[PDB]
Amino acid sequence: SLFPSYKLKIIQGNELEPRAVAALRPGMTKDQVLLLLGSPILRDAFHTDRWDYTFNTSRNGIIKERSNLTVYFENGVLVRTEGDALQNAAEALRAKQ
Amino acid sequence: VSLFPSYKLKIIQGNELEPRAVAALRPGMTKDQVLLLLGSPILRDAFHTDRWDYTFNTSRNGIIKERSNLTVYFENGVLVRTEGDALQNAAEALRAKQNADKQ
Amino acid sequence: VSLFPSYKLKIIQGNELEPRAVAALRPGMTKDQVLLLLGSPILRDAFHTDRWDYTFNTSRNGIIKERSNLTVYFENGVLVRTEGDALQNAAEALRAKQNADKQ
Amino acid sequence: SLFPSYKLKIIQGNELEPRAVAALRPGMTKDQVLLLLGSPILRDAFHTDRWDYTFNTSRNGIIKERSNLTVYFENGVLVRTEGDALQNAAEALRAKQ
Ligand SMILES: [Zn+2]
Ligand SMILES: [Zn+2]
Repeated sequence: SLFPSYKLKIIQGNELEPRAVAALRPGMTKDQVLLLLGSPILRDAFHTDRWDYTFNTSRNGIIKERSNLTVYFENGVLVRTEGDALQNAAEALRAKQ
Repeated sequence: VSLFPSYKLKIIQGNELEPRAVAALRPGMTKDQVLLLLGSPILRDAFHTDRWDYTFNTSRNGIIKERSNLTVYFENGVLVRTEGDALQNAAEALRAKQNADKQ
Repeated sequence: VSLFPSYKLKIIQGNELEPRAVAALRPGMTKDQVLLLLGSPILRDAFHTDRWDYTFNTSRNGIIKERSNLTVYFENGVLVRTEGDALQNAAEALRAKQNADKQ
Repeated sequence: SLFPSYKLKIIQGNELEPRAVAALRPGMTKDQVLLLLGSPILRDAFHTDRWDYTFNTSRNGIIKERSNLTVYFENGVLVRTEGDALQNAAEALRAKQ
């Protein structure tokens, strides 16, 4: 064969919950974000005030995108968020309407 | 740059524990090598992240019986360390398959 | 969430102009639909970018004869506008194929 | 067939030039970045001081990653850079050594 052939496994899990992501607001305590999103995987020193999440995004039975989310804290409350998951959840809810 | 005009790709979507794959991990493996062996973890950019985390399922009769976690660490682009109970659960499943060959 | 346990994927790597594909663009197409028709543009995250830019090549006898640019715009997740000389170059190639059928 | 089958085209072009990306330094004029990287595609008002680039990253004949680069300017000189391409070029040169 002139063209190669490979087998790739895409890990399933942590499907994006748009309502949970679109629920984050500045001023929420760390405990609030835990109740909304669950604990992140990393919990070292550098990630005490920076929590990383990664979600799977599926459409029509296919995993299409890994959507990342970062939550920043100061004095135990949420100060800002960034990542693809924010837009991913916003447009997912707007498409559901 | 030289590129294949086309290639074929079979995708598996799941998180079932693959004992033989986990048991084949070796120090010095590249990130490309680990990806083809264990699968693409739930990371936006695995190529440029030095720690990957997996959560595997062990199911029998269609029921998840236990969950196994695996963490792989990379330094200078090669594998150097592993953590998580997926390592021991994989070794126990391989040895259980051996004991069953001997009845 | 319901997922296919596995699916097959044939990948084409190139930037050759595909006249029929360009000529099949319609208003209202989703981003998933445009991706399967024209290809995945050189964008990190096309799903969440509202403008995509393509640069196509027209080659004959293995020599790039001209380059065609295409820009697609999305609003509310569907296609609404196109720019670039790939549109006219694709229409001219399709009509040239027709004229050749008539000798 | 129980499993679907799809055809996907991955667009070739704009291959990452690690030396060019690793050459960017604060204080370079816009003209310098043009000579190093060429012009970006977007050139509207919002992108007068923010230039976006995207590159293909290939290994062993396969396109593996689309690597993005953003260059920020103030008073016509480069102030900072961000994107995957920076790490992508750094580790590509370190692996070439
Ligand atoms: Zn990367
Ligand atoms: Zn996205």
